Amino acid sequence: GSSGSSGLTQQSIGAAGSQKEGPEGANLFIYHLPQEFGDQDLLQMFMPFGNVVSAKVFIDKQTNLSKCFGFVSYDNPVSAQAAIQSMNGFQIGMKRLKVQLKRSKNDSKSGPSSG
RNA sequence: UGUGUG
Repeated sequence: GSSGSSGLTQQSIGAAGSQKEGPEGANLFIYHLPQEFGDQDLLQMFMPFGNVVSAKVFIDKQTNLSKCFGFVSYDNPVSAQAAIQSMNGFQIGMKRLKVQLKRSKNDSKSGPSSG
């Protein structure tokens, strides 16, 4: 299987059901999603902005429902930035999506607080 | 029910 053409606005479904975190500036955090939204829905939503390595809606392991937040990993930071610029404020159902770069460790702090 | 778990 393959994406059928290099001129297409879409790609192969090699990114849904995964969890791989994208490189620096290429990983996204999405918030205010529907509770029935899946990993393939978030992929097909973000497909137009570049090539996606991994796409995931955070699903509750107890009930199989979405927690209204998700993630998208591009192969480069310009496609991720273009998706922030296109999807931050996107109206869906009856509410607007919030979109930005993902949170991650990039800092350190002191051990003892008393001396 | 604010940051890729199952």
